[PDB]
Amino acid sequence: GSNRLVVDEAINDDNSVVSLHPATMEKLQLFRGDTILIKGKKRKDTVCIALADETCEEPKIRMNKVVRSNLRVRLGDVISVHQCPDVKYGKRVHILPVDDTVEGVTGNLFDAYLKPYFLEAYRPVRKGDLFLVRGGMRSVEFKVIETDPAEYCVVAPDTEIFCEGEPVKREDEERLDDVGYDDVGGVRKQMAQIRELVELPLRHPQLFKSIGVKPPKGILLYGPPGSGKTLIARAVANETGAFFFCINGPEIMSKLAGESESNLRKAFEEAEKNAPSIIFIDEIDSIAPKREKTNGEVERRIVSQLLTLMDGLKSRAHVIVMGATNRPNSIDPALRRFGRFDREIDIGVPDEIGRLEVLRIHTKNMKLAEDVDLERISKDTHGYVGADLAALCTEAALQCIREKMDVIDLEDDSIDAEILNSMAVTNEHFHTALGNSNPSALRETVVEVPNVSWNDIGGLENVKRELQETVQYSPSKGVLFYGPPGCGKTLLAKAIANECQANFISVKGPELLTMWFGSEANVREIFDKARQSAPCVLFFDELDSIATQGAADRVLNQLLTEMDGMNAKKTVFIIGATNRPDIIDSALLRPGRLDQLIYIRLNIFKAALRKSPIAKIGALAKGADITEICQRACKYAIRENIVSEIKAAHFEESMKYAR
Amino acid sequence: AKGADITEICQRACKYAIRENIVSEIKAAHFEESMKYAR
Ligand SMILES: Nc1ncnc2c1ncn2[C@@H]1O[C@H](COP(=O)(O)OP(=O)(O)O)[C@@H](O)[C@H]1O
Ligand SMILES: Nc1ncnc2c1ncn2[C@@H]1O[C@H](COP(=O)(O)OP(=O)(O)O)[C@@H](O)[C@H]1O
Ligand SMILES: Nc1ncnc2c1ncn2[C@@H]1O[C@H](COP(=O)(O)OP(=O)(O)O)[C@@H](O)[C@H]1O
Repeated sequence: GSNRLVVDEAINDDNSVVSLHPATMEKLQLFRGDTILIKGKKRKDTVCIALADETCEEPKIRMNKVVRSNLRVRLGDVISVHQCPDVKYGKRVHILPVDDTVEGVTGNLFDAYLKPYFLEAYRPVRKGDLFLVRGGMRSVEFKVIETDPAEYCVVAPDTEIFCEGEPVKREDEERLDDVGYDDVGGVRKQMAQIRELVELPLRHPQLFKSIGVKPPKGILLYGPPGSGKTLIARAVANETGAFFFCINGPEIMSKLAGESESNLRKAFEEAEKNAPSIIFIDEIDSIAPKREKTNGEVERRIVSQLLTLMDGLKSRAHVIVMGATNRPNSIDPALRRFGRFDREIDIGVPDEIGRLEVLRIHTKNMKLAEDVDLERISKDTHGYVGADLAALCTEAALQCIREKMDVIDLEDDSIDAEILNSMAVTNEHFHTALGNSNPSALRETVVEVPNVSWNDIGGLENVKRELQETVQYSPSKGVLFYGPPGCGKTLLAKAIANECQANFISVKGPELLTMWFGSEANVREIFDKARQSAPCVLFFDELDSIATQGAADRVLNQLLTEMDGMNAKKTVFIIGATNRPDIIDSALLRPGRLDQLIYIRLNIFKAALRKSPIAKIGALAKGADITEICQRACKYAIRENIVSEIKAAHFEESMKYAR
Repeated sequence: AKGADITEICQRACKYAIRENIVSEIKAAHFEESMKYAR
């Protein structure tokens, strides 16, 4: 319980660095730079360099995906660490590449791939190990085949590497490029629960033989058709170590009740014959078409053979079924009940923070440039799902191919070489490919996190007591923000969640006037979209559409009933905005619907930005058009092309016509 | 006396929970600060 560490995820995806807690390293006589022997299971062991990282837990150790596969261990297992002082540098180490990775790529694995790996990098060696080198639009696994000083060699600039030879084979070594948790970004929190409910029925299939508890059995994934579904299940079963069969919807419908009734039974029989079963019902929208009263006799039996095959079967037999649909409202209601799909999982469009991680993952095999600032691209990529974030990663890597052809001609079948690596991908390959931009998820209810500073407010002493830490031993839950326009009513609730650390949903009046108003309308889709997100603030601007001048005066009443009931939720709040508080029906003001009213001294301080092309105030006070005078001041950019930034003589020309 | 907002003044009195983290429960000097803006 003191040396027994639990393997965890790696902050840095390095095959040699494993991070640990320093107070635990203070117990086991270790500091940075020293090497440690780590043996996990099946008598296998490797050896790596430690580091003092206080981020990890005390009884937990950080291990990388390739470090995990070398010990024949997987995440959630206990490993033992031993001090390794008896180690010395090595003379010769023979490195052969792996068969399943040298696909057409040729040249010299040492000059292109292996040199940058070990250049000034001091790394330990095993006699029988495998490892991955990400470079040149791909990744070629290598194998250590010999070790000169016993089995614990250490590479250094003083080392002779005879990489000459044949592509060695692999032996029960799962592809180190297979899907993993380090390959799924933008849904870290979404992976928390899915990894808290499949962690036991798959990794610990012991208690579930002798416990009367009914374990989770029916998982229902949903989200965007663009991305975020197949990998959520692929990165789990391929990483947790579970048998993975993914039944595709379109194939089943391609029969005449032949492989429609068989593959449904057979794959349900096949997955159960193995102990860890993960069944991915891809395109369940095509199989289950909600309550389709007008259809053919095959959909009335392909869904009729599915429910009976999961309530009778899939009962403590260590089988976790996983559905996948574009919308959780186009499949039969009898799918989500008890035992079958009682679990549901939201896959939302990645926020600005989540877009950056997935950008990193896919942009790893490439060699980029320092002018490339993927952070700036990670901001202006709303409406972009993991597919489109990978779709431009192709058009960004492929634009570098034609733009740098030139001398290379008469391409051989295996012409790739060191030219493939070091292929610097300029930022223009992004911009020109992003010039033909094409997003997908634009009409969606976006879940994200506000990244705006509270300094740019200049308010009127907003009482801090309009907040709570969910620690009490009833509280008001309805507030509205009215007053003049521009004073801050739109950006007001944005900076509140900056300190509260909660998701937000910006909704407008005519947004609820969606043609898809025919109870679980978008109105209720938006309500329940923020129900899973806990806590979540529902901001509503343009609420002036409450009055008159079909379902004209409807949707309001529709909005009314849904507001109540949320008072028991406690961890959810509703805020609105308006400018003409007269034509609004006073219904919302009623207790429960809303329970507070906030207006909007003198002109307050306001924090600007863009302080680089700036040039050096409160007297002008003698917001409304705060940004309007700012952008026009930047628009007054002197074009004396044939130094100057901002100036005063340009302000006086702006207030001549403003209002 | 010299309902309308019966619970409103009650929860705000509990919301006036002194956070002197670095005993006190309900008090009068916190009521007078509540009726300054009520309606
Ligand atoms: N959340 C994510 N994180 C990282 N990559 C993703 C994510 N979602 C999608 N991708 C990438 O997009 C590609 C296609 O998306 P996919 O998962 O097939 O869509 P879906 O599962 O919704 O049909 C995948 O190959 C994957 O690499
Ligand atoms: N302290 C501030 N208060 C209000 N608005 C500000 C402030 N500082 C900058 N602004 C700018 O003024 C604009 C006012 O919000 P806006 O989007 O115009 O919505 P509305 O006019 O409906 O309130 C913001 O977009 C913001 O860029
Ligand atoms: N004697 C009382 N008479 C009325 N309301 C009371 C009384 N004691 C406490 N209250 C509180 O005042 C609130 C008044 O009811 P409310 O839910 O506001 O509906 P409405 O305002 O439409 O009558 C109740 O929710 C209750 O918590």
